[PDB]
Amino acid sequence: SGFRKMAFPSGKVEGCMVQVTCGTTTLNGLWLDDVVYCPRHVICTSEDMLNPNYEDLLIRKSNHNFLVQAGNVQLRVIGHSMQNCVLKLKVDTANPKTPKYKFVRIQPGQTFSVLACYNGSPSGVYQCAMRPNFTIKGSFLNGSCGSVGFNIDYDCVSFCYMHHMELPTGVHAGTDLEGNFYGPFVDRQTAQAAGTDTTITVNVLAWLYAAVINGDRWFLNRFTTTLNDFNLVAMKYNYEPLTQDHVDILGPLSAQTGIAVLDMCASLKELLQNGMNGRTILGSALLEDEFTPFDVVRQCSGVT
Amino acid sequence: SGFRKMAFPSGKVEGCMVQVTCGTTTLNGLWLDDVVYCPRHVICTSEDMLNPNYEDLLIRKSNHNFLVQAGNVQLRVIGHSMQNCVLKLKVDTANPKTPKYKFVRIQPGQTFSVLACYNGSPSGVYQCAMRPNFTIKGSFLNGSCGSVGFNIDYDCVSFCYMHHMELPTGVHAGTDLEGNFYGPFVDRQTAQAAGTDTTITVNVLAWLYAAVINGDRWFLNRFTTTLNDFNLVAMKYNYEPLTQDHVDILGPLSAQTGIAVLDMCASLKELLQNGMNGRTILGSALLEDEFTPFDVVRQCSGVT
Ligand SMILES: *CC(=O)N1CCN(C(=O)c2ccc(C)cc2)CC1
Ligand SMILES: *CC(=O)N1CCN(C(=O)c2ccc(C)cc2)CC1
Repeated sequence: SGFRKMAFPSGKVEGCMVQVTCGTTTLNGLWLDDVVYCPRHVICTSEDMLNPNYEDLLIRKSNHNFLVQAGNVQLRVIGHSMQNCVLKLKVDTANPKTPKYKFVRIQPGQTFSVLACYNGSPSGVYQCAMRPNFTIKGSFLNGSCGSVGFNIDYDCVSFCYMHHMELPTGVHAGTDLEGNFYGPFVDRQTAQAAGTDTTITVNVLAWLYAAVINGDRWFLNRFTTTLNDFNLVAMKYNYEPLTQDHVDILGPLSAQTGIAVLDMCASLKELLQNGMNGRTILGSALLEDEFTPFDVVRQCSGVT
Repeated sequence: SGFRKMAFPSGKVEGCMVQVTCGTTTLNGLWLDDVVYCPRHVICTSEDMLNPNYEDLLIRKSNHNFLVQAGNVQLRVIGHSMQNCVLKLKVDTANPKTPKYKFVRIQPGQTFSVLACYNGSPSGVYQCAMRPNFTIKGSFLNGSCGSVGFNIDYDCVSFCYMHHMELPTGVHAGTDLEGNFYGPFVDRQTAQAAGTDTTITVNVLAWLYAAVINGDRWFLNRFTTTLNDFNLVAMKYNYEPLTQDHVDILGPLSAQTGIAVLDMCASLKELLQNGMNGRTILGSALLEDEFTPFDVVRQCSGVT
């Protein structure tokens, strides 16, 4: 019993983190096989960041200008290329600690663990969600860029995020491991405003299911609703619309608890309309939306 | 910028987790040097748990009855002893992945990371606090016992907790790594009620400082108070009394923000008296008390 914001064990990713220095900028790199992945803005002066031409900046850089350090041992860079907003540095040594891995581009609402790193060394791990506006709310200081987000399926690390940017609003933007930004963001120190940060409805429902499983039930009501009726209320409260796909994904939690998805929707509706009245659910006074249905099943079943 | 409930990177601890089986009970063990530490109730039948005499139960057990598996390789048990509520199994192989480590007994209010494990395999990591009533609010299923809590200071893992027990209220009880329970709890399936779960005042203040550092300031007021006046309000709201020791520990956060500790106390006082009025601080609608002053300095400075 008990339900916690739970990150993946980070060890597999800890074994991939390196320091990348180009001139005066030190960032984090991800070492998989004989390739080190890092944000391309490693090549920028602070001045460069205001309006960089990465292709032009990169011409002035050689293999030997990229200083790659894994623990306190230097890696020999034998190649470099730019793919979208990441650099791939080819090194002469396969990372011996390379886990089985994949690069995945996640959808808004999907959760992942971040291994926050500084100078190629892990400081902490926490759980995030890709917001519907393609920002994440992280904990990232200067030097944290190149820190990665990931999921694990038993033995296979799926890398989904690399940290590149803090917006003036102190929310975070980054790329998948092909160097494509989530959302409309660019690796330039220019005013970029985030869109509406809507609540991830399917994640709130999964977390209400988690609450019932863990004994928090005060919010279960006598009502049901329809997808259309629920969606009118969701719109009004800046909740993402719920689709039949979401209902299908919640099926297993519905089955385990015996609470029809649309009944839980009606409970969420009354909570939106009535508030919490000073009460808590799983130690929270607001509706949590950074647990996926899969996250709730995993934590409630004890997958390793 | 951004402030997250952050766990230590778990890799150093992942390398210490083993499976312990005695008869039909499988739990987790911690392998440090040539010793495996596990909850002594590994030797109990479900029947035994109602009123076990551990010394008497242990007489019926030999080295070869303790099945210790690290990954998919069996360890040879060459000795066993009971220390308080833990077993120490001597094995013929030093754990090659043994980190620098210490056993520490933490105080109420202190935070730590839990590596939740099942069958010696990591499922997740999350951040906890020893509650003032010596429970923790964890996420622990059957098979999770022997999972450990820890802090890291650069290279040295300080183990502070081993999981043993869920109370009928679905809160958690365990031991330090000498096998001494936190609080008055016993490893017996009997009614044990937790005391008052008071709010860790010094931790709420540290987190209000973290909020100011991260730009959340709406709650800063025009008022100050005294330790005595603040403490009258704390008592009324089931907050732990604040001592000069707590004020001293908050000194660095006071210095960085330029907000006198007693001014922040007056802000916390108005929040207690007035509530949040539907507003949030660092994405929370209640006052968070599972960040220590040290935790706030660490996360805000990016220690590795
Ligand atoms: C993403 C990241 O970690 N970066 C990029 C932004 N950044 C700076 O431009 C910067 C340069 C120098 C100093 C003192 C602070 C910030 C920090 C690194
Ligand atoms: C602490 C822990 O993980 N335990 C101890 C309590 N426990 C049981 O007694 C138990 C036995 C058998 C079954 C099916 C469930 C629970 C679980 C293990």
